[PDB]
Amino acid sequence: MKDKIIDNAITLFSEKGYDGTTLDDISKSVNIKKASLYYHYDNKEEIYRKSVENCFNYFIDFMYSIDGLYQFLFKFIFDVDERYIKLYVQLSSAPEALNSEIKHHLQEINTTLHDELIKYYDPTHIALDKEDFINMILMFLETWYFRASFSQKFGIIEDSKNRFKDQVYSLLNVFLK
Amino acid sequence: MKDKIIDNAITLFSEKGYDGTTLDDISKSVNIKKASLYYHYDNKEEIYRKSVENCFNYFIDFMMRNYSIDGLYQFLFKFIFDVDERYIKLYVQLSSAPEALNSEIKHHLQEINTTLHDELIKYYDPTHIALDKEDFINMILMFLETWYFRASFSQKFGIIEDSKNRFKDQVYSLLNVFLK
Repeated sequence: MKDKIIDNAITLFSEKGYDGTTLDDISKSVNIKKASLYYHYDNKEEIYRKSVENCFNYFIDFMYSIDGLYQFLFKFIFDVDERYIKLYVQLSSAPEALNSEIKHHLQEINTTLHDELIKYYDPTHIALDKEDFINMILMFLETWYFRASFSQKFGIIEDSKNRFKDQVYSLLNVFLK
Repeated sequence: MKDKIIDNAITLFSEKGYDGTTLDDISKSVNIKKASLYYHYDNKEEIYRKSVENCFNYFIDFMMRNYSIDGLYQFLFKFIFDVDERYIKLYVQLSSAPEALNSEIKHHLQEINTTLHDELIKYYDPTHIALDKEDFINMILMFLETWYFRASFSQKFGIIEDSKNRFKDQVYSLLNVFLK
């Protein structure tokens, strides 16, 4: 039941935001009463803390030729669930008591990603210097986190997965030989 | 009074979200009784709608009031440094807005993307930029979208990696690569 609660809370928090999600919403999703969720399992802030922990573990788990770099980006676009991306973007509204623990998780994610990108950086195949390459890729990822947070909700074609992939691949074709 | 109420509601909705903000919070922010909000609005949903419309107007005004290559560096610098954080935060939270606003928000999002695209592309000059026009505009639009993400995180967590100056320096370094 605990796993089912966290799985459904991630869906709900991503759709409505922390402030817009109630214990009644979460409890109804797993067929229990709102007071039973609170007393048998956890208050809302702790369910959110556990959902965010599951989110960071999902992104850590998820994570060196040029073809390999294209595939890393393809998987990020097509294999990463938008509810986890949306939950991640929404961290900027997290309850204040969780600020420090979330900041630590963000710093770890950022370091891990940087270290992976350094493994792909090869100036014999990339016409950017190291920092510009790393920064460009990080901007592609952050752009997708932004677009995916809007994509499903509004279905605007400009925010779609294949349009993003094709814009990114066009730019990579220019800088990666 | 309406300008005051909306300015204050944007601050509250950006910080607490739609459901997290109450009419009492809004009325208290401008020093009036809750009942007095009804001289101008019918409910919280309408105040949020007006707040979102104000938000879109703010971004269009900003983009249109802020075409040489150095003018492009300046545009980007001003977007990063001068766009009000509360508006970026309200904007990113539009994907979790009340269902009744879905079509209105969708259409405004489409209009802002078209406006930015059409405005920023005026800075394209093939004698100076090595990228073609399409790749140039797509990359510039991604710098703007990346800032919505970074600004929200920098404000909340203070991660140096997300700061105004750091981002501006990374953007300038990429613009330099794009120039011949």
